[PDB]
Amino acid sequence: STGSATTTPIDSLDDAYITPVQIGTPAQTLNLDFDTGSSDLWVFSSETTASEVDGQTIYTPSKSTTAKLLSGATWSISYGDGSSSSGDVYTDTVSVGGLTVTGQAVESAKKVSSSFTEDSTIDGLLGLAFSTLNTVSPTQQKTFFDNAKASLDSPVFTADLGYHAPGTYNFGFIDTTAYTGSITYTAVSTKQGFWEWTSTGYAVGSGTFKSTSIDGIADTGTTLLYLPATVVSAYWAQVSGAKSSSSVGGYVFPCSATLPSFTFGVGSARIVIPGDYIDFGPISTGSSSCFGGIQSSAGIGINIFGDVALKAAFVVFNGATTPTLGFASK
Repeated sequence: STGSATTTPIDSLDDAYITPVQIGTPAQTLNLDFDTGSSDLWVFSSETTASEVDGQTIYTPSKSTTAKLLSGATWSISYGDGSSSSGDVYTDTVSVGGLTVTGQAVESAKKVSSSFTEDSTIDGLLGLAFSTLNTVSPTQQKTFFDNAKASLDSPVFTADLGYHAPGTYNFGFIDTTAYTGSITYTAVSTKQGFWEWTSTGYAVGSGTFKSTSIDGIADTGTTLLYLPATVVSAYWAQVSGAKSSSSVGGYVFPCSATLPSFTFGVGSARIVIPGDYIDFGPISTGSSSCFGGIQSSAGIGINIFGDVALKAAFVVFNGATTPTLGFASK
C-alpha cells in the first residue's frame, strides 16, 4: 500500500504545516502537525477541557463506531518549546492520504497548554519519530508509520515541505519526479529515538565549505534551523546589522538586509537553503527588526534540522531494519 497527503503551511511564515487525517468511522477529519521529532498521535477531543479549546476541530470518540477505549492507558508529553498536553487513549482507524491503519492509538487530550489553545489551526500532532519515544503508559504505543510499515510497498515515508507553499508527505514510495539529481543517504542513530544523523559541514552564501561533523535531528515539527553557536555566528556575521538579542530570544536583522544562503552537507552532497527561507519577518507588527531562521542550539542539548532546512530538500525517512535518511535537492 501507499499514501500521499498534501501538507499546508499554517500561516505566511511557514511556522508549521498541517496535514488532513481521517480518524474513526464515519471519518472525522482533523488537521495534524506531522512531527518527525516526536512519537505520539494526539488530538483535541470532546474530552479536552472546554476553556482550553479555541477554534480547533475535535475528535469525538463516542461518534466513532470503530473507537475503543485503551483501558487504563494515559499519556503526557512536553515539547522543546515548553508546550505540553496529556490525556487518555482510544484505538481507532486512522487514514492519511488513502493509507489506512486499523487499531492506531489515538491519544485524546484532556489538557493542553496555552500554546496549543492559542493556535486554532493545529488540531493535534502525528508523531513520526521512533516508537521508543511514545509516552503512553503502561503499554507504549506504535506510531502511525510503525503500524503501517509492514503493509507499505517500501518501508519509507518522505517529506517534501514547501517554501510559502503546500508540499507533500508520501508513505510507502519515493516519487522520483519530486526531486532533482540523486538522493544521498546518510546513517541514522536511533539511540535517542530521533531521526538523528551527522551533517558533513556548512557554507555561508558563496563562501567556502567548512568540513565539520554536525550531529542533529531531522525534525519536521520544529520551525527553524538550530545549530551550534559557532556556525550560527558565522552565518549572521555576513548579514549587515544582524545581532543576537537576549530580549527577543535570538538573532534579528533589519529587513533591508540581504540574507545569504546557507549550505549544509549530506555526505559529499550539498543542500542549499536560499536566503529568503531564513526570513521570519518582523519581531512584532510594524517593527523593522526581523527574526532569523537560523538560531543557536546552545542549551537545547541537540542540533535541530527543522523546517527551514528540510523544506530546501526532498527528504526520505527510510524505516528499513537499519534506518537511514536521504536528502535530495529539488
